[PDB]
Amino acid sequence: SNPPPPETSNPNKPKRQTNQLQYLLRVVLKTLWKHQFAWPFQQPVDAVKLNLPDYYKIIKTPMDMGTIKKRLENNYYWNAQECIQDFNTMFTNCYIYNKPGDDIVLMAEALEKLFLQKINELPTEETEIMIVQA
Ligand SMILES: O=C(NCc1cccnc1)c1cc(-c2csc3c(=O)cc(N4CCNCC4)oc23)cc2c1OCCO2
Repeated sequence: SNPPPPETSNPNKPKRQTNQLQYLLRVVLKTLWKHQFAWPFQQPVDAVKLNLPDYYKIIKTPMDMGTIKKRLENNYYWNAQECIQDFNTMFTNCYIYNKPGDDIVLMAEALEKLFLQKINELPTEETEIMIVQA
C-alpha cells in the first residue's frame, strides 16, 4: 500500500512566515510547478500503480511539490532552508532510487537546475512576518 502523504501540520510545531518563504511559494515553487517536468512531482508517488518495488522502505522521507505547496500555504516551515531541504529530498529521493540517466532522473535534474537558478533570487536577509505559536 501507499502510506499517507507527509504531514502539512503539526500541533507541536510552531507556524512561521518569512519574506524568504513567501518568495519560495510565489516565484520558486510556481516556476517549477509550470515546468514541463513538474507533473511527476506535483503529488506523492504512487508506488503501487507505478510498480516501484520497496519504494517506501528505501525512500524513508517521501516528498513532492504538492506537499511543499501545502506546507508553504499553511506556514508549516520554520524558515526557508527547511523548505529548501524538502526540495532537496524530493530530488535525491529520485536520484538514489533510479539508474543515473534514466528518464525520471533527467526530469528531476532539469527541475533541480531551475531550482538552483531561482534560489539565487532569494532575498539574502530574512524578514520574519508572523509566528503562530503551537
Ligand atoms: O513516469 C511516470 N509516469 C509514466 C506515465 C505512464 C502513463 C501515462 N503517462 C505517464 C510517473 C512518475 C512519477 C515519479 C515521481 S518520482 C519517481 C521515481 O523515483 C521513479 C519512477 N519510476 C516510474 C517509471 N519507471 C521508472 C521508475 O517514477 C517516479 C510520478 C508520476 C508519474 O506519472 C503519473 C503522475 O505521477
